[PDB]
Amino acid sequence: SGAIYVGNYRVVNRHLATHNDWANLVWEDSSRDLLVSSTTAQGCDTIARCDCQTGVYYCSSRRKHYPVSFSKPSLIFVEASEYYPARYQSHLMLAVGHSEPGDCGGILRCQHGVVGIVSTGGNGLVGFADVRDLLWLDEE
Ligand SMILES: CNS(=O)(=O)c1cccc(C)c1F
Ligand SMILES: [Zn+2]
Repeated sequence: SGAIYVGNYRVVNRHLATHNDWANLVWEDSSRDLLVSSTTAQGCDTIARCDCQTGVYYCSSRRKHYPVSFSKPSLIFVEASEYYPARYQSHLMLAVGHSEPGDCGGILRCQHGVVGIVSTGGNGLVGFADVRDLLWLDEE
């Protein structure tokens, strides 16, 4: 579990969005595993605007933050998980590291701020759903 809280937006994995998220929907994309809902209180996070490929992610299934190198946002085919079939997922970055289903929503951060959230796992890789191209997250 986990979310990004930027301005009056809550960014979650689409597969973990709640009824309240869907009832207060701003934007969702299944191909990207992302959903954004509206918030009453303003949030503590800053979104990275950059092409970094080094950063740090939180792994709940280790209670640990790991430094990683990651691929740029890409169209990947993802093997079946507990929450999704084997399918192509867009705007996905891969790193070598530990990810189980409950790790989804962990933040990946670089020197410029939040890069994305854990979205895929397995075979010793961790995938992150990029959010850095979402420029409207920064206004309105
Ligand atoms: C098919 N590629 S993608 O994974 O959807 C993607 C990644 C990065 C930037 C863009 C605009 C994009 F289309
Ligand atoms: Zn950066």
